[PDB]
Amino acid sequence: ENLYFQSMINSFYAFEVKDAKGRTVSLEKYKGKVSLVVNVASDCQLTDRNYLGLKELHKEFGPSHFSVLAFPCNQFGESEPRPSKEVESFARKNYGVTFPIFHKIKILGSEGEPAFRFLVDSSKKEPRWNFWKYLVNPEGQVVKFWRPEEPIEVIRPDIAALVRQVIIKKKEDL
Repeated sequence: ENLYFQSMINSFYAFEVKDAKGRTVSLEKYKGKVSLVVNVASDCQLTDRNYLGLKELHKEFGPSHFSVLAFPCNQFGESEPRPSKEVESFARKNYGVTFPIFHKIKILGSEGEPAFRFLVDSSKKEPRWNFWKYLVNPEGQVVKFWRPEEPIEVIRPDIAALVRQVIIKKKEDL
């Protein structure tokens, strides 16, 4: 390598992504928050349990110190066939979630969304289905991942522990 060019991209929150309406949004707005980043889908065996679980986590720990950041993707069993604006309304209509549902992305292949590839390259784990989960710390570093089969009961303790530290730091540091 060259030392000069090592570690050029260090934070998930450095990226721009499209929102569900197609507008460019910077993830810098989530800087200082804990984020659970998840690839989602509407037409999947796992859809219901995941939207319900993610809603519960966001309600408990969000929105000041924590967010769920949801990225729809159609690459896993073609489980997100509808347009991005419909996916967002699906989630809001059926679950009443208030966490962000971004534009549909690609994750696998040459055209993989750079922000999500950051998660993959950091964790060394590429999703193999809908609803893989990545924990991003206040500094934008990926510190943990979960496979879709892991229940909320084994995700919540890491979120609680990280959110606790954020709350203390916001209080104590200027």
